[PDB]
Amino acid sequence: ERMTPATACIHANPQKDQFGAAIPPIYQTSTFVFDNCQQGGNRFAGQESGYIYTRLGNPTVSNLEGKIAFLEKTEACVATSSGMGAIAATVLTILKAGDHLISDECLYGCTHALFEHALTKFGIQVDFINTAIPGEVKKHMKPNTKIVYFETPANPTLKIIDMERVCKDAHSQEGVLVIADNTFCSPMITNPVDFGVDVVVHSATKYINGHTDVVAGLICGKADLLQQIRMVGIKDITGSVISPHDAWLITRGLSTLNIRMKAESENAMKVAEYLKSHPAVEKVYYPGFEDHEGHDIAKKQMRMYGSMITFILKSGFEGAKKLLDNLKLITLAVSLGGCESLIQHPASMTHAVVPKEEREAAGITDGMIRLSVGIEDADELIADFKQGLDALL
Amino acid sequence: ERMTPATACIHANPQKDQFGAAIPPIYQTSTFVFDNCQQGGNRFAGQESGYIYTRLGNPTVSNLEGKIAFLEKTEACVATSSGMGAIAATVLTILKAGDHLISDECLYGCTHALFEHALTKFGIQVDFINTAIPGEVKKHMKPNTKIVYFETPANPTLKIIDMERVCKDAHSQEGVLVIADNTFCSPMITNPVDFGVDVVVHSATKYINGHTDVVAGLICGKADLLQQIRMVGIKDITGSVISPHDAWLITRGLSTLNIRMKAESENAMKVAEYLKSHPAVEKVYYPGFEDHEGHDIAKKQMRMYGSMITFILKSGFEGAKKLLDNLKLITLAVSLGGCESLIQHPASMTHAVVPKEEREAAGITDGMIRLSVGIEDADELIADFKQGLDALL
Amino acid sequence: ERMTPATACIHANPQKDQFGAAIPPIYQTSTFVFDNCQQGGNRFAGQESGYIYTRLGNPTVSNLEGKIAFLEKTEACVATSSGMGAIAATVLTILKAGDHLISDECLYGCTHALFEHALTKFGIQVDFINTAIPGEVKKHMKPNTKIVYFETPANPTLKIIDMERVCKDAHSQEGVLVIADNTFCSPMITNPVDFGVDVVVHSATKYINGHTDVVAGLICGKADLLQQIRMVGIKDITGSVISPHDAWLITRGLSTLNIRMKAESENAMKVAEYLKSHPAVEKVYYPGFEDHEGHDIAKKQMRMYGSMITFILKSGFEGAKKLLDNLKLITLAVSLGGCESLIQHPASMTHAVVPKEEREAAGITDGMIRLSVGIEDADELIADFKQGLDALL
Amino acid sequence: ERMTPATACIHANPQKDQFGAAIPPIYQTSTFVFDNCQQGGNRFAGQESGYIYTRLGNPTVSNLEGKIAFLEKTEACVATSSGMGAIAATVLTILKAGDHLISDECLYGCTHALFEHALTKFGIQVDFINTAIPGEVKKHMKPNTKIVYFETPANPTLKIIDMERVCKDAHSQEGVLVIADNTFCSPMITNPVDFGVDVVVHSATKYINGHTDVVAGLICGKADLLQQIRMVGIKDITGSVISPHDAWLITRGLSTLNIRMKAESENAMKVAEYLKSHPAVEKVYYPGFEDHEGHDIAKKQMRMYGSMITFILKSGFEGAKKLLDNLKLITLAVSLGGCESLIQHPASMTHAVVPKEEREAAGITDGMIRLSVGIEDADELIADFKQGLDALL
Repeated sequence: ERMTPATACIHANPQKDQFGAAIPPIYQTSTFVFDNCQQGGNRFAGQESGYIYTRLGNPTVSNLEGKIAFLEKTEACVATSSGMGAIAATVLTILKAGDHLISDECLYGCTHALFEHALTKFGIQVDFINTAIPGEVKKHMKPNTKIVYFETPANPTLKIIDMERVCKDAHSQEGVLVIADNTFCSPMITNPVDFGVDVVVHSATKYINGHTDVVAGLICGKADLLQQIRMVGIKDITGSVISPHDAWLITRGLSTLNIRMKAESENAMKVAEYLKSHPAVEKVYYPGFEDHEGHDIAKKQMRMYGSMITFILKSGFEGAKKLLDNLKLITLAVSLGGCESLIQHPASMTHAVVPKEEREAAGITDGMIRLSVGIEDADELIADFKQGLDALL
Repeated sequence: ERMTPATACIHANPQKDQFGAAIPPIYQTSTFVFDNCQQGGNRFAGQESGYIYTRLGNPTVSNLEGKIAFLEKTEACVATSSGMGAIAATVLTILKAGDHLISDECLYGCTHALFEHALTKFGIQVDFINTAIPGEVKKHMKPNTKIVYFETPANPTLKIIDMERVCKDAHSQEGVLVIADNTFCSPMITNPVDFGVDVVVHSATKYINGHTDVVAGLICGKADLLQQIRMVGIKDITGSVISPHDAWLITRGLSTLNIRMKAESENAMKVAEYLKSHPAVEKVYYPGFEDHEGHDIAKKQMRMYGSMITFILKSGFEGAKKLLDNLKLITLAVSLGGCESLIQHPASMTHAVVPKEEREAAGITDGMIRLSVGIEDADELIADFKQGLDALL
Repeated sequence: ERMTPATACIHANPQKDQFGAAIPPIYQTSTFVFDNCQQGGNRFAGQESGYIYTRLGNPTVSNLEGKIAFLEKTEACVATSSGMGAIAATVLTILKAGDHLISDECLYGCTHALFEHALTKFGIQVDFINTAIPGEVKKHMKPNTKIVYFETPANPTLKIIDMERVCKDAHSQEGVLVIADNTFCSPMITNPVDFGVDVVVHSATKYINGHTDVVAGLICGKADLLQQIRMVGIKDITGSVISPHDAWLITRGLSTLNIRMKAESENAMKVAEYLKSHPAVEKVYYPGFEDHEGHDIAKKQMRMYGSMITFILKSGFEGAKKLLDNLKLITLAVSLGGCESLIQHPASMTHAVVPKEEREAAGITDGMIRLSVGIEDADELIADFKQGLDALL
Repeated sequence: ERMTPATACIHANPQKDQFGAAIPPIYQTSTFVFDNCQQGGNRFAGQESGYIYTRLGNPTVSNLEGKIAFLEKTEACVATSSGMGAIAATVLTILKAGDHLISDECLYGCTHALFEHALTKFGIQVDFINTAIPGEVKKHMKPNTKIVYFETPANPTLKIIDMERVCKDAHSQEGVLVIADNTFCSPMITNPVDFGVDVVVHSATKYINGHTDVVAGLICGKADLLQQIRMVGIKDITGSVISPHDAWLITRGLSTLNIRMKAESENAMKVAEYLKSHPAVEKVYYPGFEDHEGHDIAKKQMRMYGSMITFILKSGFEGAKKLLDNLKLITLAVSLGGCESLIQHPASMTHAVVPKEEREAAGITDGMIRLSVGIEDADELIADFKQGLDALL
């Protein structure tokens, strides 16, 4: 049997340091010395291994990358200095003016604007559609279609998308790449390549680093395509070069990934169920609910049902502000996936950049509240919510 | 009188830390806690100051930014996670399919690829010209021209370009931006806005950090434009987000920037003079030489002549490899601007990515060597060249 | 009710950062600016709060300190740059030539040397006894006795020591301090002040940081005593000043301390049971065994039974080397308490500094192996032991 | 010729990393993996090279150490987590109850209390005398004398001590070790072993790191004595283990040591001379003054006259507070040796811990002001002083 995920977030891609450091050292160096001119020109030509310069590759960054590639069961991984840089380095390597991209319409807010406003201006065409309806991706393909893109569960309604059926329709013509943002599951919950996906991206900012102190992105997929994302999309187009220091912080955060993912998913099931029972609460979205739309597809794709919860209060937006301003243990902030529980209001904060219409066409409402459950004691978490929620009743 | 450069690289844009920390702390945090929901919505809407999320701004990175904006005399500065990222976020926010771009043909290798290959698949038109020749700029101006771009001295030949002349030609038409990559000078030798330039970019991986351990970029210019570059170039298109830990290190490196540039320049003039006298060397390009073409222009534009030297051996390619393989003190690696002296072979190494005819048209021959002098003892530096060179003869 | 341990390792001693940073910043500053001379003189005289100089206190190190003091229920905590430094600063502030010290003979190797060799050249008297035997403490008490010291479970045999009994004997005379090294439990399994202990020390290089990349110590106890240890032990005698960067990393590591200790313990009980059943093993010392001597005491004193296991092979010294040289998943190195499982041979490695008769009197034989279980998959851990062990037979 | 100091703060003790990192990586690891049991027991026995555990030694820390050892022309160097830890690890390895220590009476304030109050309590005898008078060390020796200790120039009056004459008297009986704290000169200004000293210590906090963000100490001297300071004074007594991260910050700061020392010494000569001419100023102490006491000995021992200045205003202590509170570029804080200029009042701040009598017996007055000149533009520095000083007249 393959190393388990639990063992592998600590031991996959073992490094060999010359002094036998238990924890591989930090390669904070912009540049690497050649033994001679012929070796440097050989590396430059892609004909000899070894390092050259940190925008092109770095040993600490490669350690993280081979550990992520193993956990995602992909041939290679390229690390970048933010989830947006991973998204952008991948699609601006693959696309040129005249190509076509299809995307799910419920996306993180900044992915939506990269697709809607920048790819648009570089002559690329995009469709935003609900990729969860059976058949919509095939109805929107054209000869020139190159990428189909989605996030599941989606940020932030937690909509579920049947990846395998999206793939089957996208690969029904040649030359189409399916890209899935797996930030909200992490590689402990889902491996998108299992279902036909070609490329898997992450905001490592969230669960993978898990400690709210690093911004970073990851690209996982085949070696030859990622070699072109490295030499074109990283080298030249985005310049999104992860600091070797932050890469070594994310390997450190990775090694408790499996224990954090289980504990956050167990705490989140308790909290979502508590919330769903409270009288001030109207509606709770959580992929583990049997009444969730796409539950059954979520169960086939997800090993655990995650730590994201989204819910709506019967007091709407003003109720939301009150709950939120009065919480004491839960933290008001954007981002998600850390050890501590965070909460925010997506229409005034993360999805504010997307025009209301476009929000609501996707299902983003003005009363939604988005919660990312940490590893605090579940009863204290429920109790912070009880006190905030009782105050609205 | 303005705070001098030598004081300002330590004291411009002073911080106010609540504990009075002498060295402002490292914000190695991905996100920021709102006091209440309103403040959150306000910050997102640009109505209230404060921090939100490290892809969008962070106090350690603002400190470095305001210190560089002061030193380049610009209203603002945006820091990035590589010099390519500063260039790309800059030109990808400005241009859109259909615009036109004029650049100096002699550029860093990687920028030339971005501009020849990337830009052009995005529907941008590009021409590479000699902006150092009177009239070439105005003759290539087109109605859709948006950027005129160049480096002086140029990488790797050290060509001098008359900034003031290029700017008056580019700005003879409305709506053009002149962008100068000021890496090789640093804000201590040149402030390109003094000459009419509108946007100044840097690879802060070179002299500004000065310690060869950080890869980062900087963008300097008007608040208006740089707010657009921060919300579009950085936030969505490149995702080139600097690590706060690396920003702090650059800030640190920045504080010796004045004494390192003077000491590097002093050393360089001695080493350049020594190379010039040596019978194995055909040519030495240095901006301080009296005969260096554009020496009066170099003199009006540079407070110091820099630590870059480029030279060509009479034995060409095979003599350059021999000399670079027997150097014992000067270090063989790409990059430049560190405390230690570095050297490389442009044609096979930093510019091997440029089709040979383009290198040749810009004067990059295969007998050419590029040297960045650091702060070792100038007599030990000359002695390394003496033994290596005498072994050639 | 008190904030639970599981919440408090993330939220006790909350910080107030001026920008609302989610993760309080790294004060990597040696010194602090006074607003005026008076405030400077006031701070130095203890009349005004604030910071002066990182040998004397730093906000990142106070944050870690107050979080540990909360978790051990002590009024204060002083962090140091190694577990030895916490022990030394502690006992060197208390004692003076002429005092007497009583310690458990089974100690970490290095503490035993400090106490047998260092203390005694300084004119301190020391006796090493079995504090686990009823009456030994009171029988060695002397009028000049100042400290009674011990570790439970002990390093490396896992002897349990009845804290409550040792404290009532030591405190039957006035003026004695009981000091417990709580490293092997961590504040999540045991709070030794609950039992009458007066001073709790840790090697935070072990479970509290939990990631094997930091060497640091902690001292926990009354404000009075620890103010003396900070101004004398730390400031003048040891100079064991923690790096703010390493403090911040420990804080970071601390936030998973609860889920790592539970997961380590769960794993350990399975691995200990497996070793116990194996025909090549003569004996397994684990605190959770029903037959483990002092299992009722271990049970009153520990919330979990820990991840330390010590075992003796029926083949002695030569069988221990063979097994430790063919282990593929468990890592051979000294130290313990990390996410990865570590193992070593006490007699030739952590305790080889102890004259052999003293090791032997404390039960350290040469067939003994010490194991610290981490958070890998328990079935892969047992399978490594199975192949290594079966190769012995 | 030996590598010059200028070249050697960058290139002495060159490291060989397996990937040819231009800047050796950071070994942030508590622990090192053995290839087998026999290798670990061999290292533990001092019979085989390689690493074991970071309290005992670490490759990044060793890089700094060999670079300091080369610049101080000593066989070895041991790095510690504060200057006090270096002082204390050296003298608590060498001394035992019954020994005798002679020290100069003008010392940093915390060295004075370690000698006066802690060594005293561990049965060691100490004499505080003025070691600058010809003959005083010999008059105070006894059979049991083991160490003679001093700082020159002294902190903070800048008193000069003729090291060679102190050595000649201390080595006039066998078994005596001369220890000189060379913090205020740095190895660019003085090598104390030139004059007969056996052991040289530093607060690396000051000039050597040079960037006010690291607390650390260094011990330089023979290999066999430093091997005992490592295995006893570091391992066991002080536990003063430098973080490998801060050691790599101090190597980074080291590489501009020679350019910073020259620039701070040139700026300090200008500033001291300016101060000496101002009408509100009464007395200025600067080793470069020809009327300094011990000038001629300072000239033989010091290559440059340093950046420390101490001066007294005719308005005494209240004048001091006013000047200081009104300075704008100079920073009010303790510590010294950074890139930025710092200033403080030694009797209410650094030497307040020493009883007035003892201060003044040494020459510390209540009007002294102690300044450590950075690398700002000298005219702006003089101008900040002019504006503060004119306000007193």
